[PDB]
Amino acid sequence: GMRRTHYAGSLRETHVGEEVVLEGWVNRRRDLGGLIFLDLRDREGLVQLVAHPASPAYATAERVRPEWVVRAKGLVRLRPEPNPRLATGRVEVELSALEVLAEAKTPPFPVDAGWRGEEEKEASEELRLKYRYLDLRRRRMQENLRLRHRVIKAIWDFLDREGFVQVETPFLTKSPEGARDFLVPYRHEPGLFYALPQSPQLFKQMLMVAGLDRYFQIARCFRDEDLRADRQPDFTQLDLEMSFVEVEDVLELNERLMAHVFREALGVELPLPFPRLSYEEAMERYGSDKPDLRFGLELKEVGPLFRQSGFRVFQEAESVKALALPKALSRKEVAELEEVAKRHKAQGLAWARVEEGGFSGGVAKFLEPVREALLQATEARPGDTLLFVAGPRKVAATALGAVRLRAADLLGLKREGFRFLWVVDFPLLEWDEEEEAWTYMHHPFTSPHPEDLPLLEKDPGRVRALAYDLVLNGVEVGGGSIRIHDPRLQARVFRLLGIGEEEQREKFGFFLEALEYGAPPHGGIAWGLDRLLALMTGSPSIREVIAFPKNKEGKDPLTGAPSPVPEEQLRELGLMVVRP
Amino acid sequence: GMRRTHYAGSLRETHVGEEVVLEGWVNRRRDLGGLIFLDLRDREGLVQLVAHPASPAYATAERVRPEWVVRAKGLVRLRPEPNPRLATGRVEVELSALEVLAEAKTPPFPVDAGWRGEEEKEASEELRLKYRYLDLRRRRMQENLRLRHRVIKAIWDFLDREGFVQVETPFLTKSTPARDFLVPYRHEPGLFYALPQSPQLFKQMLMVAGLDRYFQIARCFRDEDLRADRQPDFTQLDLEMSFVEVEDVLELNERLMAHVFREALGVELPLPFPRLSYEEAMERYGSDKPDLRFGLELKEVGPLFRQSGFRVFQEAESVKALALPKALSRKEVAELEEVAKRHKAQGLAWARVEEGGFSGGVAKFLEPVREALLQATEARPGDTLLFVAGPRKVAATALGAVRLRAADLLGLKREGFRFLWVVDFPLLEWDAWTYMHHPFTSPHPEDLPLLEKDPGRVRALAYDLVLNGVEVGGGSIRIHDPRLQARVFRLLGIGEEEQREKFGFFLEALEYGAPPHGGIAWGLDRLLALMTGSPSIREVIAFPKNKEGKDPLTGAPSPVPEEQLRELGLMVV
Ligand SMILES: Nc1cc(CO)cc2ncn([C@@H]3O[C@H](COS(=O)(=O)NC(=O)[C@@H](N)CC(=O)O)[C@@H](O)[C@H]3O)c12
Ligand SMILES: Nc1cc(CO)cc2ncn([C@@H]3O[C@H](COS(=O)(=O)NC(=O)[C@@H](N)CC(=O)O)[C@@H](O)[C@H]3O)c12
Repeated sequence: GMRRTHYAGSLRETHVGEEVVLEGWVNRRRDLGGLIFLDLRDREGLVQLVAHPASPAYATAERVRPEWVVRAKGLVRLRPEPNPRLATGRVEVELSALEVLAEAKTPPFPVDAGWRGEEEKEASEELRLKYRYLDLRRRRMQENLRLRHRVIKAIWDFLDREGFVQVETPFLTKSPEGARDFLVPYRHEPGLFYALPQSPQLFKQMLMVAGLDRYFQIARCFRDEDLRADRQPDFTQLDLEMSFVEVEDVLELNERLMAHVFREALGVELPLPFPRLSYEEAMERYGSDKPDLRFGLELKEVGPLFRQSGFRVFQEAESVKALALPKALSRKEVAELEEVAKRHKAQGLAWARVEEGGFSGGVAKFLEPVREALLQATEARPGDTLLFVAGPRKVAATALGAVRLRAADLLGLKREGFRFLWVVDFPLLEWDEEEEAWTYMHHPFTSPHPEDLPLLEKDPGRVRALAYDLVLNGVEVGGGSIRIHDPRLQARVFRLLGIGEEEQREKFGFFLEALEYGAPPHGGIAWGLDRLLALMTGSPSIREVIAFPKNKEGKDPLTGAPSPVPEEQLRELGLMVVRP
Repeated sequence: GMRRTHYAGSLRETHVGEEVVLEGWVNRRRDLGGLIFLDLRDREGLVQLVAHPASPAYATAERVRPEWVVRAKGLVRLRPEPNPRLATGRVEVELSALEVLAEAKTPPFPVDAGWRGEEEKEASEELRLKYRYLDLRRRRMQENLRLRHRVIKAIWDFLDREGFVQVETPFLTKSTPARDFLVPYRHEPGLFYALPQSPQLFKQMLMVAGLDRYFQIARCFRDEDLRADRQPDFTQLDLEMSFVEVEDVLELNERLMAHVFREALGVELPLPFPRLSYEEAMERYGSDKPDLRFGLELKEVGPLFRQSGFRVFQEAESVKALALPKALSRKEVAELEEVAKRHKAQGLAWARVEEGGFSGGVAKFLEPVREALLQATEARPGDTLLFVAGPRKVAATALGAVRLRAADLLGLKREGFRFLWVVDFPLLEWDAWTYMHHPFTSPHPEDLPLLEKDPGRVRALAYDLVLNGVEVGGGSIRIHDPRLQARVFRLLGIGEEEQREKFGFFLEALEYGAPPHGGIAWGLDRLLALMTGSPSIREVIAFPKNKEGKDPLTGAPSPVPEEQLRELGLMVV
């Protein structure tokens, strides 16, 4: 069997008197009074080795330096003075033998602090990525990756128990998730390309057409996007699909799945069911289709109060949203929120102060005429600051919702735990204020609400969709919808999305024919697995929960990718670089 | 909650008297004696629905057609006579309601027979692939895909219990000089990612990172000849371990495989697996992937003919002998001889075995050494002796292929699953010298001094897992000493510029303390095809490419608009 008898970091007082064999890295060396103290590291933690001058292991111990790999044998004994910061802190290993398995030169950054329970100084991420195999020696990085393992294993356990069949779908396929495709040239016939999948969407629907009933996959998705916050050229999804389901069925199974993951992987109980809010209700109360429920400060609509007002900018406005903050902001803080507000298309930010009887500051003059009804609607108290955005309903909500989020940081609010919610009843379409056009909120295979089918021709903008987003602490972690299983309706919805018979046959012909052979009702969802794991670990970037990620430009400094290729290899594909 | 109360195919006698709601596809319709019989299908199997003339669903049941999607409601009843070919064979559902959820065109091929337990006529695979979503309705295809699920889940359960960490590795990586599938980098035309040939370097770096043991259901991409039932991308079970010897890797993979077969197939694999050195396998079977489902081992008999007048035997480097337990026809022998010649042999000698002597071909030259030849081959009266004389590797390889062909001719029973390890492969082979698998494969430590003196005799710490004459897995212990790795490169004539070009980043990683480590990769698609008795891995892949590497279902690979390609800064030559 293995020479190793225990993991180094797993030794305890119960092992005293036992002879052990250990293998690991030298976390640090310290010589004192002729003794050589070596902190031996493996994935379970640190344990102290002691090399005594009279021991055969001493000569070898004198050569050892940090990050050397060694095999150690000796007796477990109590330390005269225990180190309470270590799980092995009460014991040490009196060495009888020591062998060097590998030498190592000094690393470009330290990996030893985390294993001692000490704080780790910040290191250049570009350098960490260049030496990612060393960065992954740190305790925090291994904790993240082992959490990722526990999460995926819990997903397998739960969904296998629920009858879901894991199916692996192709990576070399044809060119719809609303992004740019990554292409793979077909060598035997230039001009032909595969496309890496933006998602397994159409394959998992065809698996429902095939009668598998319910499917899941830890699928890798590839999307070539530009301006994206914390973008990676590829990412991981928990993808799943179900047949003969309504919206409620997909939601019910997912929250039960999420509760199982958090319980088994984090030991956290998630109260069930998750809170549910419609798209309209979420925008009105929070000005965001991904509300952050870790605090209050809800938005109140104050439009019907200004229909008799001399303030033309309020009285004419479609919407005036107000927010009461429990603090008297400085003009700098107000100006900070005003800049945030203006960045979201608002006409401006109004401000004031709530005082014992009247109002003071900002637009306080215009606040004085109204009060009995207004104070009841906002519950504002002396010492508060009132902020207002007036405008179109969607603008007014979205601008003051971003102000709401920014103000939570300025005020230093304690935002704790994990607050999930479902956002449901999305409109089938979203108005592009920029391009003055209709665009879909979820992919074009989403089912419109069946009660609204006649509105497809009459009034497109009123059509609801059977779509849903899963939100965690103000972040979209998942999204899905009930699909269209009737071929007539799917073409209808394509013609409505500016797609004629030509683009349909070329881009989706195979799938539309599949719907003609008896497709069942079905729907599903996809999680952003990297995103969810980043939130579960309090990481600021998904790069902290991916083993070998790219940097912000989509480059790999460790391997040198992307890189050029020989002219010969490029001619073989029948392609050349366009000369500028 | 859900509308359906049960899976259609899950109903048994225990459900009699219950009112059920079922949803599925119309497998078949029969009108008999005024009753309308509908076979309702879902993934769990068929159940018989019965519409009676008095039932509100009578008219509906009459107009439905095969593959229509329907929701049925009714009372579970015993059949008057059970149909034991259905798991639901004892019961039926008296229809009170029938609702059409989707009509369906006539499929281009049938998908109903297998669900009744009937043989299915072979259909054009191109047609099956073009309508794969219909092909996957067949029972056989759903059983394959669900076995694949149970196998992967069993791998997760076992390796998680043994302390392995699943780690996902990049799909967009560095192109290096097999041919790489490339991915253009939009922001700088002329730069490309590559899809990974394997996770090798990444999993070795995870050992350098101290994770100790890793695994991954990894996808590999290799743009090479697709003949021999190859796909552009395929699935490996890939794992790596630290502080291990060859023994440790084999032992864990044996127990893992036994667990997979037990949980996924209900089959018990005796442990430990047999082991043969590469040399023993070639000597006894003429192949580095022996098929242990039958005997017929090869025997070296060259040293019996050193004083024999028969030139071709006497002067041959090696004479391999094979005893078939049947007297062959003059035709069969010529088929085996043609097989031998097809494998570089000079020919195939033969002779029939009698009670007191020989008779057939070289029988005359065998009588002088009769006693020794029978103790060596254990041949008996009625057998047929076959011989190939020539170079050791040629004679073994040729008669080993004859051995396999003879198994078919004799109609031998080849049943079950026979695993074995092939170990102690040579580290190098002639061309100057070259490696036999990967330049990171560790030499056998007790052969290290031979690395420069006699390279051809250096054993490697490599191993192949073979199932019924098919390689299903392979791996090795890796080099963790950069000084030894440089020593191997010097022996191979691989200069520094070439090392940095191919392995620079990983060679530098060895300088930071790499532990002893090793691993293996299974050909998961190949294994599943063998576990299901399928002739091609296409049968165990949901949406595979055809034999030519193209996807008839979607039409990929297909052209793109010139503006989609212009945006990447590339143009067709
Ligand atoms: N996390 C993450 C990172 C990056 C790096 O640049 C890009 C991402 N692009 C997406 N995600 C995450 O995947 C989730 C689902 O993807 S989806 O496009 O919304 N919907 C679909 O794909 C539908 N086919 C699902 C269905 O309808 O069943 C999002 O909620 C994000 O958490 C990304
Ligand atoms: N099944 C299968 C199908 C196809 C369709 O085109 C192509 C294949 N190419 C390979 N395989 C299967 O993968 C196994 C391991 O792959 S390897 O190249 O030998 N070694 C390695 O890749 C090392 N990284 C492993 C290590 O040393 O740890 C083989 O034993 C085959 O069963 C293929």
